[PDB]
Amino acid sequence: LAPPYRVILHNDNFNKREYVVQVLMKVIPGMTVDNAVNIMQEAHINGLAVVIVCAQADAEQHCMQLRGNGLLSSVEPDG
Amino acid sequence: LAPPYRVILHNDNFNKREYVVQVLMKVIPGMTVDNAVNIMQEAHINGLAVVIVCAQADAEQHCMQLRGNGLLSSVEPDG
Repeated sequence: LAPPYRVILHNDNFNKREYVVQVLMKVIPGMTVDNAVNIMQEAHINGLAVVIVCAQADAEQHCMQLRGNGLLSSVEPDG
Repeated sequence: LAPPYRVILHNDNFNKREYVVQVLMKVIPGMTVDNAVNIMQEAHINGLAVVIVCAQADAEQHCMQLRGNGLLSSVEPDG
């Protein structure tokens, strides 16, 4: 199977913390409100936070819906 | 000032949640118990978590301090 990739969430200064959480659970399979608030907290604290690690194609897709809902997210290889 | 590097905390199946939190508080400058539990939570759920973003030399130091206290840690460039 395919290499693992990291979906990165970078701080954004436009959408507010609650919507961020809304998006995370909206697009990410298995995403809880508990996990999403941590991600927001950690991305806001460090500038970036790991959203999920998944096969590359699945990662690219979830990164797409994130960007399309207005959040700034990057993909990088899990290494 | 210096280019940013990431100190990464990886999940492992040996350390206890509370121990992970104590180590983070011990070695990482400025670390709150609130931030530490978040980092531990995020590595546990996602497989890895960003501990701190700092200069390369400092990132290496903290990664080594983590490893010496029994945790799985890597350093990488913030990009």
